[PDB]
Amino acid sequence: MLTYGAPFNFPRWIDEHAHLLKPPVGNRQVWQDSDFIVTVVGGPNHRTDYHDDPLEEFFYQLRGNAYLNLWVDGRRERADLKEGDIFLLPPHVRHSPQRPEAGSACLVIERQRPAGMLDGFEWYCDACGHLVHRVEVQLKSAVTDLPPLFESFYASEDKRRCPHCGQVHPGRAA
Amino acid sequence: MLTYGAPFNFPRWIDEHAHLLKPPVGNRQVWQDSDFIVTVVGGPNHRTDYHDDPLEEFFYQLRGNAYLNLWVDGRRERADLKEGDIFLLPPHVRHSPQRPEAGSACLVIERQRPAGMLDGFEWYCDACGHLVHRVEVQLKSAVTDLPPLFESFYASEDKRRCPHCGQVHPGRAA
Ligand SMILES: [Fe+2]
Ligand SMILES: [Fe+2]
Ligand SMILES: [Fe+2]
Ligand SMILES: [Fe+2]
Repeated sequence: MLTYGAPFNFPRWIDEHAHLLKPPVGNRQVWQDSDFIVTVVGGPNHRTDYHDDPLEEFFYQLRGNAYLNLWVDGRRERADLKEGDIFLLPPHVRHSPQRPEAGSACLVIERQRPAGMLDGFEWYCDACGHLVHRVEVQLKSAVTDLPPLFESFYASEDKRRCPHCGQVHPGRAA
Repeated sequence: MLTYGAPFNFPRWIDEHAHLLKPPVGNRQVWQDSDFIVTVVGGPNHRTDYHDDPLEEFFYQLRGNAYLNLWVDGRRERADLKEGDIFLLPPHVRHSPQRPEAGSACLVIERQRPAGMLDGFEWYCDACGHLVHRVEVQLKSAVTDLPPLFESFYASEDKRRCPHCGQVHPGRAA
């Protein structure tokens, strides 16, 4: 009845998965088919997408430092995840995590989205701050659901084109 | 829009709350009014109640050692939370956490129960293993909802009386 197995040492698990906690994979989920989505995210990694999570997101930056690019109160903010920091993100706060350091490790906890509760993935214009493109998705497996989403944005100048000032978003790298 | 405040250093937070992570309080919730219930549980503490949580329970034993008394497959099992261990408990697995060490610290993450989804708190007969008493509760604030529940069990020989073999459960301490 211990569907998720017995307790196990977390720092050693992180050490054993260090080759997954770097490009191109970067992150690895701890338990499968659970309501709590428990993930360890490594580095380095940079991204331009902002996530609109309809539920809360918990962060515990166990090793190394990272930071979150955020939209707060209509203003573009930064929240540092220094080593040892914990943080709870409220639903729908747009966030774009940047992880500059190799060997870094962050525990991220989410939970499964019920049917009909959609996740949003957004990009914003560096020139005028307007929203450039949003895709909503019924998230079942981020590891595989999202790479094709991101790739389709990078590949389309039309998706990347700002509707306000016409500036074409750079795509993959800022 | 950062309803739960900015990130902060977790080990230092644990150090600053060490006086709450011991009797009589024992535990302290990190953020209030959040969907994710984030708690740090200290020690020492022993208990005879088993919890029937209708949702999952995540454990990260950061400092010191503890263990969980469990009911697994109709058999009374023990799952050690050695220092550094993480663990995900599936819904409805009956569990009774024992925390023998002072200075220990365990991160426990749950989430709010929707209306109508009840928590159970149970005691079992040491002599024959039968269920002695169960109370169901709409859990809103464990810190204050549950002490009167536990106290009412300790105070009533009738609640503590095993319906199978008549043995009166010892109450507070095993
Ligand atoms: Fe996210
Ligand atoms: Fe623009
Ligand atoms: Fe529990
Ligand atoms: Fe009995």
